Amino acid sequence: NKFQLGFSTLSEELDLESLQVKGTIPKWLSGTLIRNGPAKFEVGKEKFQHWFDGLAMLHKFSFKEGKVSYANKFLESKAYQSARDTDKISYREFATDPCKFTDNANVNVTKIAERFVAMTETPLPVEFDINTLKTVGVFAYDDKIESGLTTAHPHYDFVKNELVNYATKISRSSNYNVYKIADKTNHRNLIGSIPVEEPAYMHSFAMTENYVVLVEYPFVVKPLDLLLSGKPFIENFSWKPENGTRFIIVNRQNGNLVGTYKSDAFFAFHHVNAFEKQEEIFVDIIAYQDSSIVNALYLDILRGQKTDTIPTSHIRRYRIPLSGGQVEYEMLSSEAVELPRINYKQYNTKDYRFVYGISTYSASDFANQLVKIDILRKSSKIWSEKDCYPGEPVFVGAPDATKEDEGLILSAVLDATNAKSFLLILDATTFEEVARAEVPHHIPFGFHGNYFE
Ligand SMILES: CC1=C(/C=C/C(C)=C/C=C/C(C)=C/C=C/C=O)C(C)(C)C[C@H](O)C1
Ligand SMILES: [Cl-]
Ligand SMILES: [Co+2]
Repeated sequence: NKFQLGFSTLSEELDLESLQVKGTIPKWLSGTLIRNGPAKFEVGKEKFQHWFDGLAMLHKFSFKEGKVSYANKFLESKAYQSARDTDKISYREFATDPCKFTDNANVNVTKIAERFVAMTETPLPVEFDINTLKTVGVFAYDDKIESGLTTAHPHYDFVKNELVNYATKISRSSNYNVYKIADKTNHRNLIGSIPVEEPAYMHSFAMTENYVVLVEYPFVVKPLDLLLSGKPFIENFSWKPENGTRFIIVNRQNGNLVGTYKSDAFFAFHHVNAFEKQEEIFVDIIAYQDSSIVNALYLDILRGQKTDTIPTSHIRRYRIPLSGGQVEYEMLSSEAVELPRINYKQYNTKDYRFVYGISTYSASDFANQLVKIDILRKSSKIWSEKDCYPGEPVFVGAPDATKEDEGLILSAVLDATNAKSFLLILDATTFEEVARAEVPHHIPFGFHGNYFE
């Protein structure tokens, strides 16, 4: 297992004004890339069981006139602080329990009320200073919306300047609570509540011009099992394919229920994009046949000699006829893909042509390719390098760009032979390297990051 290092702890935290750059970083890149992910997979003798359990570490790539600065710090969550100060796992994670939700916000980062927050799937984000990467603390919402489970995949409406997300109240009468947050406030407005007997694990959701679409995979929990069983969070979820998948369509301006539609069972972590066209909604999803991927992302499998056991996902375009009818899909590409990203700022909620992601096709290795899928031409461009494992491709559009793929792709890449990571900058159009910046250590395999101007 050459990539074993990507799932090993990084204890080193440093701050460097300049990384060694090769190539040239465009002058117009003047923002900051923040990467989030797990970077500590044990506390004393106690090991975290699952990739999703690792204690959050932020990585900062800040750009000035062709130079790039780097800093990394562990998020000083109560989860981290308690582990550091008692050498005991102290909060319940995705798949590990101690020997009252974790604030181990290891999944994604965004801005709420002009503040930088790290996010996981527990109710409250964790605020951090982008200058220092210091932790300010739990970011409280100012509202009466009940939640136990949420996403670290909020959507953002650039027209209305609203963050959009949902949170599940998990109780004997559970609710999916769809909400929005206006710029310069931490108050969430409830759009709508959908009552549900057995809440589904929905890592992300779709947003169109007029709608939120919750795609309810039949991977579901009995609320009382979560409240009372001895078992870590994710062990309480069951695959029930007889339920099918349910597309719940909510008007995200007035909370009206547009309708519910069923397809055959499938599972997904990541939506790609969705859009309305005539009397139809198209929903592009990185779909697995079932939920078995969840058990494949336990560390003993990820570190083991059986990684061809890890199920592949593919881009499915689901067509919802609002007129009425069963939801059918077609494949947009033959490539196995995860960690999808688009020209979000210009093409989220809109008809589009280009998806960036990591190849999980295993042509030559595990997760060793960046891929750019051309939906129109049904073709792909590939980036790879011997014994290198690239992270999520973050797209940044060029100034006054007239094309969907005019800009840069930023990917944190593990170099296994060098036992250190580099930031790869591709031109999004050619999908060829324009620069890289060396990091003095390995960046463990992370989840999501965002570029802030
Ligand atoms: C939400 C909830 C709980 C905690 C859930 C937790 C720790 C979820 C973590 C999700 C993560 C980190 C997912 C990451 C996905 C990345 O690709 C209790 C504390 C285990 C029980 C409570 O009733 C409900
Ligand atoms: Cl129950
Ligand atoms: Co995710």
